[PDB]
Amino acid sequence: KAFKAQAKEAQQLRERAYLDPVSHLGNRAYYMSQLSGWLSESGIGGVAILQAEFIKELYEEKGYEAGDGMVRELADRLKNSITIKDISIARISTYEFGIIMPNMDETELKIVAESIITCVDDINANLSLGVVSNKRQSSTTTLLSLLDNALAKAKSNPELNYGFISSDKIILGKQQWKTLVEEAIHNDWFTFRYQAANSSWGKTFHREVFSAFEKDGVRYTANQFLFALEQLNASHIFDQYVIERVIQQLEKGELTDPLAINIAQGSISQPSFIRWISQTLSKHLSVANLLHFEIPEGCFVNEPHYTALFCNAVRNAGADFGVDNYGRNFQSLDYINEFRPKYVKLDYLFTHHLDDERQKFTLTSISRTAHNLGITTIASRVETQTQLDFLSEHFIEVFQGFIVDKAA
Ligand SMILES: [Mg+2]
Repeated sequence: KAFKAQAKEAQQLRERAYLDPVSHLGNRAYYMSQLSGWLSESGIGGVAILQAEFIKELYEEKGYEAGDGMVRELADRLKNSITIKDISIARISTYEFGIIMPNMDETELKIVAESIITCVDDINANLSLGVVSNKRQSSTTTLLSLLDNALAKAKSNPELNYGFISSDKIILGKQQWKTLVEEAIHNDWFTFRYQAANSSWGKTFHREVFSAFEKDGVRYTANQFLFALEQLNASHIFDQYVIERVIQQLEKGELTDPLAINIAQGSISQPSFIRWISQTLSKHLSVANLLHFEIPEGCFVNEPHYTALFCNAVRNAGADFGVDNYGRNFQSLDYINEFRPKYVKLDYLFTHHLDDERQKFTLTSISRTAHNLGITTIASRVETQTQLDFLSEHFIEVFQGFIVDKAA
């Protein structure tokens, strides 16, 4: 099949496999997959369960038309009223909704809770809302238990609008992360890990860079502050420091493999950064061949102008780029044709928890779309050999994760 036929097939399968037809939100499996990936990777943020009792009544009293129409109306309201980065909005039941808000503190979660209540108020007992503030990585069983208690508390005392639970640890503000990151950038406190992405034979396609730094014997990883830098607009300050450092180790002459650097969405949106990247890569043209710039899919779909500027400047200096979280935005896959990325890193959603028939088709279709263009398909966070062999039957060619990090 040609691209447009293949891409449209991939977008159809992705919609039928992970989206609720009526609400057009994520379905039950989507919510289940999103929850497991966020909890196992960071678990920092908030999760909420909205029990739209008024939708339940319409289904039992007025029929499917009334309930369906109200589900769609509330779904569009939530989808438009809660614009939070990397948020997950899913319909986990006929009248229940699950929301995942990564990297959000209790004060921001409680604001979103009143916003979800305001959505229901605009669309005329009515609801029960349970909000859980999560600080550390835990099991999906433990978090779902906390949500179940958050709901119980909202019903136990309807003197409040929503039940709130926190588990457990006084966190850091956004400006506190900035001064903390700027200090690590000041003294070169940052440590770098290189996770290899290999083919089934062990051929290293590239190594994704992971950053961390220490203070007081406490270790902070990039995903603990990357959002605060973006929300403070200062994400370019960190991405420039990483690129500078990665160029040094490349100029030590030892690393023969390309290095993948994650570029923040808020970094490419800044014209100063795209200028800074073209000057840096011009004065380090020797090692640009070993530079892979991992662009999130959000930049291609929502900032295609700056991304085209960044991609053009990157490829005219000998470097290349790839798509990170490929397919995650549930939008058009056209940009694969217009940008022709060197690789696509499939999002966690389309690679894990493939328990249903249609999920596997979506993987093959979404992967063929890039494969049939000569674009290397990569699956990350691959933790098992049986997982690797399974993904290789669905047009995944490069693998990254625990199975690669255990070998030798
Ligand atoms: Mg990445």
